[PDB]
Amino acid sequence: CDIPQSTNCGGNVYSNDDINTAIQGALDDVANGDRPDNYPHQYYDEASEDITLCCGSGPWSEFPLVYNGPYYSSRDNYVSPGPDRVIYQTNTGEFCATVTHTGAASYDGFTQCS
Ligand SMILES: Nc1ncnc2c1ncn2[C@@H]1O[C@H](CO)[C@@H](OP(=O)(O)O)[C@H]1O
Ligand SMILES: [Ca+2]
Ligand SMILES: [Ca+2]
Ligand SMILES: [Cl-]
Repeated sequence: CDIPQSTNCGGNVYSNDDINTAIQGALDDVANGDRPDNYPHQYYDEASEDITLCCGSGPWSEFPLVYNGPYYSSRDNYVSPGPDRVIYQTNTGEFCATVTHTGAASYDGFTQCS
């Protein structure tokens, strides 16, 4: 669905530019450091997290939502991912939601940003 003007992720407020930049960076695949699991990562629905997506069907992916993005990595060089994410439909890039680890119900959980 439409990228929102803003979102409040556990206190961090991001713009539509920040959200678009994250998905564009994910699709460009700018995270290439030697984490064995570089971003983007798969996103799965976990009903207990109470997260609603606005895109259609999966598969879904998630990528760090950061200021002055995109988040990126290379050998020996990492932006900090922080707690905040964009979720998008893997096949298309279509925006699904913003989520965060901040304030989540359980360890490693996500909760929906505003
Ligand atoms: N619904 C979900 N909730 C939390 N983590 C999820 C998820 N779907 C996929 N993940 C994955 O689990 C990691 C957290 O332990 C996430 O990594 P990141 O925390 O975003 O670095 C996803 O890889
Ligand atoms: Ca990558
Ligand atoms: Ca859900
Ligand atoms: Cl990475």
